[PDB]
Amino acid sequence: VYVPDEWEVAREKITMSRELGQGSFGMVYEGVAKGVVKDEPETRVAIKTVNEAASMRERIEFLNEASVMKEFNCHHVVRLLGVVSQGQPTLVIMELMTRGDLKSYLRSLRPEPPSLSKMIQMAGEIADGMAYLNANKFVHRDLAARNCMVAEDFTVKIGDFGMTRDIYETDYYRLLPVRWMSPESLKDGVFTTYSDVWSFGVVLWEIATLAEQPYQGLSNEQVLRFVMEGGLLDKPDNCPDMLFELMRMCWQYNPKMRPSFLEIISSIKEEMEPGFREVSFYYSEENK
Ligand SMILES: CCOc1cc(-c2ccccc2)nc2c(F)c(-c3nc([C@H]4C[C@@](C)(O)C4)n4ccnc(N)c34)ccc12
Repeated sequence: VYVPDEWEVAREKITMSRELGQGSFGMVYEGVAKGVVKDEPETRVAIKTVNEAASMRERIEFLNEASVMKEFNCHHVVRLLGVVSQGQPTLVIMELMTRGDLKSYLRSLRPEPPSLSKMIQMAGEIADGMAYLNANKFVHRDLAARNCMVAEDFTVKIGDFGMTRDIYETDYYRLLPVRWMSPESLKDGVFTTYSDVWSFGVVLWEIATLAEQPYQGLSNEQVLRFVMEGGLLDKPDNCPDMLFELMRMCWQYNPKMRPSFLEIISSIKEEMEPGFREVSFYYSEENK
C-alpha cells in the first residue's frame, strides 16, 4: 500500500521527450522535470513507466523496489529524483545517464579501446557503488555491463536491478542471468554480497573484452552445468595481469574465499584517479 511522500512529484511538472529503450518494469524515456533538483528549475531526467499490461500486484512491486533507492545517496549509484504514484502511467524519475549502458558504450569502442588506467577507473567506480549498496544491506542480483550506466563525464554507476526481482519471492516460491551468476546462485538461488562480487568479476571480463557475451558458444543450460562444475572464463587476449588477477579472486568457487568490494577497492586505490577521494563511498565518513 504505497503512501505518497516527499518524493511524490506532480505529473504536470514531468515531460517525456523520447524512448531510450525497455528497462526492468517498462519503457524508459528521456525527459524533463521541474524542481526535482535544488538550484535547477528544470532537470534532464530518465523516466521509467510501468506499462498498461501491469497487474496492481506489479504496479506496487515497481514503487516498493523504487522506494529502496530513496535511502541511497552515492555518486556511483544512479539516483532516484522522484515518483508519480497517482494516476497512470505510474512514473519513476531518475538521474539521466547520457552515454547509456556500459555494455553499449564498450561495444561502441570496438575497432573505431580503453587504456589500463581507464579500465581500473570503471572497475573502482563500479566496485565503490557496490560497496555502498552492500554497506546499506542491499544485494543487487543483476550486476552486469548492461545494468551499469555511463554519465556525461564517463563516470560509471550501478543501474537497474529490477530485472531479476520476482513479485512473490521470500514469502512464497513458484528470470536468471546465468552468465553473471555464481555457482551457489545457480545451484540454490542464493544471492549475497559475495554472489554480487562474482558478477563484478564477469563485468571486469566484459570491460577487458569490450563486452563479448561471456561463455559465447555455450547455451544458457550449458553455462549452468559448466560454472557449477568449476568452469571459468578464459583470460581475454592481451588482458592486463592486474585485472585477470582480480577476476580469479572474484571467481573463487567458495564465496568465503572471495574478496569484499572494499578489499577490491583497496587493491586498486593506488591506480584510481585523484577525484575518486572526494566522490567515493570508500573514502567517505560513512564507511565503517
Ligand atoms: C541502481 C538502480 O538504478 C536503477 C534502478 C531502476 C529501477 C529498479 C527497480 C524499479 C524501478 C526502477 N531503474 C533504473 C533505470 F531505469 C535506469 C535507466 N535505464 C535506462 C535505459 C534502459 C536501457 C534501454 O537499457 C537504458 N536509462 C537511460 C538513461 N538514464 C537512466 N538512468 C536509465 C538506470 C538505473 C536504474
